[PDB]
Amino acid sequence: GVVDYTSLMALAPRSKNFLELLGVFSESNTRYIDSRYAEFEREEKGVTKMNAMARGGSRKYIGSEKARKEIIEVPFAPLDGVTVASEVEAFRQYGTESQTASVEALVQRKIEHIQRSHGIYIRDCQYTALLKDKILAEDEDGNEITALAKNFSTLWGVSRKTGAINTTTAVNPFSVLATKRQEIIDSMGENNGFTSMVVLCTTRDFNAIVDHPDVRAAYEGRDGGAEYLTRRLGDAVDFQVFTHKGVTLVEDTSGKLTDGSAYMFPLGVQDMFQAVYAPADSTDHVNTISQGSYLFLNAGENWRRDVIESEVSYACMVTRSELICDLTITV
Amino acid sequence: GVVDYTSLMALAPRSKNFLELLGVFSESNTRYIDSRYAEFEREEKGVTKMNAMARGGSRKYIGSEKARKEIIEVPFAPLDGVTVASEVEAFRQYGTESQTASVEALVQRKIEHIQRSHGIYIRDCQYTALLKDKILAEDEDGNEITALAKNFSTLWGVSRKTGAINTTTAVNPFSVLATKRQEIIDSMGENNGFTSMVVLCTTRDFNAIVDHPDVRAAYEGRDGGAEYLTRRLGDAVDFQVFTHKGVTLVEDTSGKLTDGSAYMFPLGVQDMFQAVYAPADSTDHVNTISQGSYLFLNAGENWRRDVIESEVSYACMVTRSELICDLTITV
Amino acid sequence: GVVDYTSLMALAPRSKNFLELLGVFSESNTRYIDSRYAEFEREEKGVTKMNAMARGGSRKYIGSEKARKEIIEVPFAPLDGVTVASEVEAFRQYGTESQTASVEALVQRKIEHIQRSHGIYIRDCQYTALLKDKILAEDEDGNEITALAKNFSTLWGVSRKTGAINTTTAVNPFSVLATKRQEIIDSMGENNGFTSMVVLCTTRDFNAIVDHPDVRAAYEGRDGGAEYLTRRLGDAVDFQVFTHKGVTLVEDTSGKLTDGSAYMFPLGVQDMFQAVYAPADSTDHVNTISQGSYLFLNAGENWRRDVIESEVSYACMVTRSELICDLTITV
Amino acid sequence: EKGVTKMNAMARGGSRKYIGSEKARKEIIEVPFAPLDGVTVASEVEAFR
Amino acid sequence: EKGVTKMNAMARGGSRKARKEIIEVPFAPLDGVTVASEVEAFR
Repeated sequence: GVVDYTSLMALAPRSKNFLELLGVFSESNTRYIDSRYAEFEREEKGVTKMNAMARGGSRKYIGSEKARKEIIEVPFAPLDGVTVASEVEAFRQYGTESQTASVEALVQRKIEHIQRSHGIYIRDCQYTALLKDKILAEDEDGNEITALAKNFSTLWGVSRKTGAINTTTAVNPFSVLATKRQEIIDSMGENNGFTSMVVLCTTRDFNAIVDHPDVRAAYEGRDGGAEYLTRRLGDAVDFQVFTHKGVTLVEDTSGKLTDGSAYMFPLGVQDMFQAVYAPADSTDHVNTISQGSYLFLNAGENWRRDVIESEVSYACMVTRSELICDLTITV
Repeated sequence: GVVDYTSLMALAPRSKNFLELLGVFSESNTRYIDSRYAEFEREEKGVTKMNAMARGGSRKYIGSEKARKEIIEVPFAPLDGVTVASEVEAFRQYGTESQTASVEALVQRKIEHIQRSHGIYIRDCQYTALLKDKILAEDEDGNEITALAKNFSTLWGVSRKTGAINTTTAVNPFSVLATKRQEIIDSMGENNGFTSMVVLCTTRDFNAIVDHPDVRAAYEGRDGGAEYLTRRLGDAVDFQVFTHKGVTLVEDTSGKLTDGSAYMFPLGVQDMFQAVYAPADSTDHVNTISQGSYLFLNAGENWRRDVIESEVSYACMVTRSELICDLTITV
Repeated sequence: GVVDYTSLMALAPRSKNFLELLGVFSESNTRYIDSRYAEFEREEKGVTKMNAMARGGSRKYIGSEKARKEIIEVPFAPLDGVTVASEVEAFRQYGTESQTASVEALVQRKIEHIQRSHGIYIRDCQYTALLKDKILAEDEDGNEITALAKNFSTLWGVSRKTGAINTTTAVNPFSVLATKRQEIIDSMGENNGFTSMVVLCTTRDFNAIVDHPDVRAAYEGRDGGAEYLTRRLGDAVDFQVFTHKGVTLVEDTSGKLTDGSAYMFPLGVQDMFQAVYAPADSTDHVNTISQGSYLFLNAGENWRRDVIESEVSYACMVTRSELICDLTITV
Repeated sequence: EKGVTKMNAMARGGSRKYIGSEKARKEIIEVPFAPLDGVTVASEVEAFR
Repeated sequence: EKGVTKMNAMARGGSRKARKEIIEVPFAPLDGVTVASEVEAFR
């Protein structure tokens, strides 16, 4: 005795995170797998490398295999903690025919509460993947599950870069930023086609870097001058941006970044950031196409109560971590 | 002989006061409870739902066991003062295959007036909760009902921090503000999800605290890209904002805040400012999900008149009162 | 697929504990509330809940006044003993209609066991309330739940009197009890209506104090018996009573008191000891008046057996906790 | 014994119902058998009355 | 690598996290073989 209410979860579509708005974990590089386990492929030169010159008449190259590919388990996080009292049994009292205003309001409030909660968990997963290079999997007590929190620059065999920006000293911060940009470019090689070079920093770090004597005049004159790629692509989100010496300073106002810690990384690199939604934990949605976030009304359980079961499986992957630099500002 | 016109009251949604625009109280932290009593949970040092959780057959935690909950009674406030004229009873004709333009105009004007009054009441409640650190329950003679005027600091066993700013001495006010900022940051613990650090004040306090010799030049040489406050909340509220040293002085232009007192709180902290909506006061509207503000047409109370009955039960809640600092400004 | 069998709980009502027999708790002050939360009013402001009236025709004035009150959540403790031998559902398959031979025996045993266990629980609650001033809330391992184990000396801001009597010493133990009788008398106020000055203690302490040189001349040299009001009223149990100098010693042989703990408190004071029952934990039994101790027959939840589920929600209350004078006896 | 029907505790409204049973002291003994069959009816109406 | 030990319980009351990894199984064909048209007796 369980009713599926996942289709109703589109009444309150999720907003876009800051990362999801920059395009880092966009809706393009996001899949809906059919199983608990997800295969993340690293693009390598040689597997589709036609090259060579063969010979007209025979010996056709059947290039395949020898591709780096690790399968991980998508962590499972339920938000089933709930107890509907009446709630129209979350059924909207036959939401098609007898949809009253009170029932619609209660349904919308519950759906928007379920969304804003999964979206926070998804944001935590994304920021953990970007800032700490691991899958977000922790116990209820708050201790990481080593059996599911696979590190990123260990699974592939890469290592991030480092940095140091003392804005109190006279050295230009953008000199160091450009040097690290060049070091990151040198580590791409084959395709090396990227939209922009962004530096994700906090408000304090942003204002400390910008207010440097070497950069002030430059910021005062332009301050972006409405001629930035991000400002022209979004044109609606309001955050500080600054393009100078090839690196685009971006201000993150969410509280997720510790002060004195910026993360350089390139935008537009293909399959550098991937994420996927695994299916539910039921025996009817197993081996079934994932729907993102799942909502179920449980009435066959204990006759005393009646619970609203909600769940989501979501894991992020950084398939090339050599291109991210962990800066350290000393404002 | 009463007709429920609560549904029609969404025709003219009330505007947002300064606290709603600033993000202190919004639709994200507002719950439509179904009883006279509201339960508020204090999650100290970070709140993050939707953890990883094992997949398939596993524990779907639908409730919390170890917590810190409090129960309060949400004050009631009706504003029935009205008299629907026999012409102002076009409500019975609205949306009934006879709704002309005049009927819609009249009903929307009435609803706009009622919502203006309700928004004034709600603004009073929110400002009382933010500044006075208590629930707004006051008798017709302006005397506080001690039964319903619960103080948050005593309700949680915490105490707001205090500080004194002397804008006539040689000490820099912003050094003191930075010390209070550091104290608040230390108090937040592992949350650190704060978007900004607002210091709400009045025109006199703002103009006297920034004209200090150590901050006069910085104010004079400021930029129009102060922060999200001047950007996001721009073109709607003409206020004065000046970010400096991490603390964002914002001056209030509603008169609800008195001179000589400033309140310094972090924006964006999750489950720090909460609001609830009780249901109506009627046996037909008991044990039901609240609809916010109610509008009833009482056409069976007298033979002479026909009164419009309007009512709302609402209360704000500050679950983290150790993160707000009360500042005394001596001009 | 359950069936409600709480009506049969009246076929064998529980016995009457020593405190219940003594009149400390009774069915007069025992409210069967409708919600999970119980409201207790300390009506210490004389007696003005009801009074005289006048002005026939129309002077009803139905609205009451407001006094000091506290809202607490009553603990919910089940005992799903299960292990129901088939025996046609162990009750002739609801064989309370054609209850010919075996129903009135197996059923009688089942309820005489269930209500015996519930009476043990309720006696524990009452003794914890009177001896320790707190609601009995415990975990499975025996760790107190602080959310529900609300003390009584802080919920009302009153302090119990304390004393110590050394039987070995030469001071008359009843002289000490004479003074602390007055201390409780003064705090009663102007609505003093106590029946007796109960000094309920243990057998060892009773024997030690009555064997004091000053006391034995009156205990042996009098103790008229069948003249003490408690002895005449009860006359159905084995307990020693000695009413000397107003003080009315009562030996408690129930084993709930640790030696050297005499708890002096007035008896018969109206609304000083209150008890509350709460409904079950079912959707059917929500917003329903408490029916005492519940009992259900769960069959379809499992296949290996059929389960009987008993659920009692109970909590005592000592409002005027300033009259109980805990004592310490050294022998 | 205290504990087998000890509802006590405080559980929690919504789940975790205590199914208290077992761990009860219980010994099974054999009931001694004593016959008083020593008798010999002569007529006695064959004790059939 | 954990404990699955059994323990005593009651007549009622229910009573009763493994790291597994997925790999690609290497493929190895030795299809080099020619039928002699007399070894076509595989019928």
